[PDB]
Amino acid sequence: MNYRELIERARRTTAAEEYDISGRYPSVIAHAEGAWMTDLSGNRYVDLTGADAAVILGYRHPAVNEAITRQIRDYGTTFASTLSVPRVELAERMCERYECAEKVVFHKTGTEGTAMAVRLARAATGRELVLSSGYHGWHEWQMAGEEFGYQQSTGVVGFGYNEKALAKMLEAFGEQVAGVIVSPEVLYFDLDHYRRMSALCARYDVPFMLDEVYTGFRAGPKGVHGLGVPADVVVLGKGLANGHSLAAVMGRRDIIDAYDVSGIQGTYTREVPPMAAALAVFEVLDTPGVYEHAEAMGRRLADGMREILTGEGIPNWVGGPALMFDVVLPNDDLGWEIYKTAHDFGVYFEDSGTQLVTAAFDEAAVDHALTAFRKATRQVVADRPDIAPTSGGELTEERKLDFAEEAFGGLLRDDERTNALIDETIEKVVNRDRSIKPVLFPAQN
Amino acid sequence: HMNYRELIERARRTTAAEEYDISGRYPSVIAHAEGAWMTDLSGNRYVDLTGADAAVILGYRHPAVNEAITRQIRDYGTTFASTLSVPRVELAERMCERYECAEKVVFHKTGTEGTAMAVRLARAATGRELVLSSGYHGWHEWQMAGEEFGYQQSTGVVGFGYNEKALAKMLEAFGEQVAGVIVSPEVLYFDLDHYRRMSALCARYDVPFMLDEVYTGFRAGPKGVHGLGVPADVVVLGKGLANGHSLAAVMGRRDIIDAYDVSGIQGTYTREVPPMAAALAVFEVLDTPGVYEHAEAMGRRLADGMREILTGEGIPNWVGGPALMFDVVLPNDDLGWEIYKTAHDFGVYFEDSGTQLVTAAFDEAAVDHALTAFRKATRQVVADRPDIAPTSGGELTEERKLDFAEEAFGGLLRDDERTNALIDETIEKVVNRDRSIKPVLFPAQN
Ligand SMILES: *Cc1c(COP(=O)(O)O)cnc(C)c1O
Ligand SMILES: *Cc1c(COP(=O)(O)O)cnc(C)c1O
Repeated sequence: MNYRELIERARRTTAAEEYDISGRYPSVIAHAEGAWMTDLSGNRYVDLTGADAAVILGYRHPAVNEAITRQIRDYGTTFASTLSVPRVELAERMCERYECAEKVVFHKTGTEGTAMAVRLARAATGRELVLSSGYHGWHEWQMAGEEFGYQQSTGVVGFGYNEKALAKMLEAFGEQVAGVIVSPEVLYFDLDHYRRMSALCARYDVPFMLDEVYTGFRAGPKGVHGLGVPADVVVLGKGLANGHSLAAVMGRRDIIDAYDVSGIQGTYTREVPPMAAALAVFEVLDTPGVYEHAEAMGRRLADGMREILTGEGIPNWVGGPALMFDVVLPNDDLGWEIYKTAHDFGVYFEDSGTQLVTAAFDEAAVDHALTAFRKATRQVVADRPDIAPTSGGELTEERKLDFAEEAFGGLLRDDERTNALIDETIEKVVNRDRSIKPVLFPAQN
Repeated sequence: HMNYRELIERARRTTAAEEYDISGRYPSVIAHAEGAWMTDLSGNRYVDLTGADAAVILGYRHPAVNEAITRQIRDYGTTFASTLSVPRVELAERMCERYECAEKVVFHKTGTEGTAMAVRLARAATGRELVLSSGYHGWHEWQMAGEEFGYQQSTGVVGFGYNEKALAKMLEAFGEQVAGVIVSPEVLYFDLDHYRRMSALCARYDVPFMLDEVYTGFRAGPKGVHGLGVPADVVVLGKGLANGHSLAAVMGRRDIIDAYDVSGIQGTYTREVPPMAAALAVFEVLDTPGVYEHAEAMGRRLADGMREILTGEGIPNWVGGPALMFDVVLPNDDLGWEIYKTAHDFGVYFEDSGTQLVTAAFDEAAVDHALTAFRKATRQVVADRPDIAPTSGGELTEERKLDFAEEAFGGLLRDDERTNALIDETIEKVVNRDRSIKPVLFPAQN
């Protein structure tokens, strides 16, 4: 089949039009290896999406593939017992590897992983409320928590990465807070921002939980936590089994040991092959030079993209960790147009602007993507001058602050609107009808 | 590592939930398995009658499934930058052809996420708030609370305990607010006509009827309860779907599935291709003539043998249900568990909740090995535990059967004052509530 034939069959039977077809490049991948993907007609592309961050080492990494296929073929996949030898070896490796990890439990998705983290924190502390910043998954309570404010029906207060807000919330009602769960954003904030968050939480005896489902292997080889941010729980997911479905919740012994009373479970949590894969992933990441080489390829790409944009006079900001750097542009139309055009030149750029190199990249792969980016940017600017300021200026502070709010719900201003939101939210929590709680297990009533 | 005591100690230190992972399970850990048989860390062999807690339908390391999934992983890849793939479309095409309610189908990793998707899609498609529920749907709080009769305003879920009188009165009183009805079929106490009547009541109120077949999908029949002729607007599948590999599916009416975009559902691993290749192979095996019927013959052989063993010892019992998911109901909730713990000594993993699960890989030798173990174990427990092992013959009491239904799956089967008060009280609670207080919904409805 070709692209058109497959999408018409897909529209009839499985595809969500925007999520699966129109929001994505007009190709469907047939096979992929290392940094390179091949579509249904044999066209080749360098992937800069990391399979939407699922992949960290590269496609069909042979050590991961060997580990998973050996488990599937020589032992089995999902057994009548929930414990397995690879589960215990993986748990031991992760507990040795991570300062916060005293025990670790597993699941299939990051959405379920962060749900487990919140469920365990509530079960361990017996407290109702959770303070949240960042995407944690597609459940309603997670999505609503990305917006600043309190939802009494879920017991979640979004605080928009705002440290003034977090401090005032903990002072006003910290005794009701089971946990603070934060997806680290490290373009607009530095590590000290999260160190201060963690310290604030400890001051109030409130578990601090890092949702590293995205950052776990791209902020560094041991995530933001490993760069020196203390935490009581860390959730991992994207990259953990290099594309195979696995997530992990690791943290303080008493929080993890709330598993029984919490009622968490799941048929496939015990699934063994992806645990063998993750063990292989850790071994690769801890091989001398491998992660450093990956970051060097990310820097080569970021530096090249920054200079192409600046050379076109396009106001831009390219920054963040080498394996998850953001390309911030003056408006939300220019990037998508450039990235759509670059698909014609053999690259899958990440259309949201966070580019994701993998460990399989070499200089040739990076330079192929840079050549495509230069030609695509040139074509878009020549064809659509209105799309792009080309005067050589810098991004306005207004654009940078607006982008933070739009992109991840970050409330970075100290203005009248933001402070009014803080006041409104604290008053709504403190003044609420305490007889009305979310449904919790175990009950807190 | 090497033996059971070593592994559980290492697990307690780093990963194990004490009850769920260790003390609530038999004292062995499986190292490898094939067909109907499992081998533990010390090389002891066991016939599995738990179906890997229902994850497995064909048997361990089934060759066609192994080949399909290994080929995808090794020769193509696992999770691509595109969410569409050739195996995804071929699997969806097969499922749409295979099932009457399937006009489109979308995938996820777990049945818990699958049923959450079904409710999310029904709400997004109808723009309505409330969901009526019966049965286990997963481990989220709204799912677990919905197993109890009653209404939780913070989740928008009303549990109705499989009760048709309750369902009809709820739809009459506030059905215009009901986005969907989601029911996990219980087919020991109820027949198919019970669920046909549910589905018919829902259709009269333009309320989507959704079968949660994460458990029943391949064990009530090769096409589940739905395929036995129970109309539905959505069916959720999961256990068995990829013969142990993690995959779930939500299939159903075009307009409900096409609410995906506005619903906000997503997930990194929904697109994962190897388990879809495995599911394609599972359907091919299940649809191979003779395979499912042989599985049902083995289930009947086991069920008949267990019934004869219990009756031969004078133990009142009820053995019934579909051949691939039959229940062994006893006069108390301790006897079965003690027998099954003892039978582990004799090389069988019985399902400790009493619902025994053969797989397509069973032969007469595997069944009869389980039966001999069950006979030895029953005789030993009868001899040692007269406190829980009555041998005077007879049948289970009606009170025991009614109590068991309520405790096992929240079924309100009694037509008494207490039950009808609960129905009226719950309906009054819904109808008279403060309508300004809604759960968090996406898309927003207030
Ligand atoms: C991707 C993501 C999740 C959700 O993980 P899924 O496997 O897609 O359900 C949760 N948190 C963060 C920070 C993520 O990036
Ligand atoms: C097991 C089960 C679920 C949940 O499936 P998981 O994959 O374990 O999350 C949902 N509904 C029913 C009827 C089930 O038996």
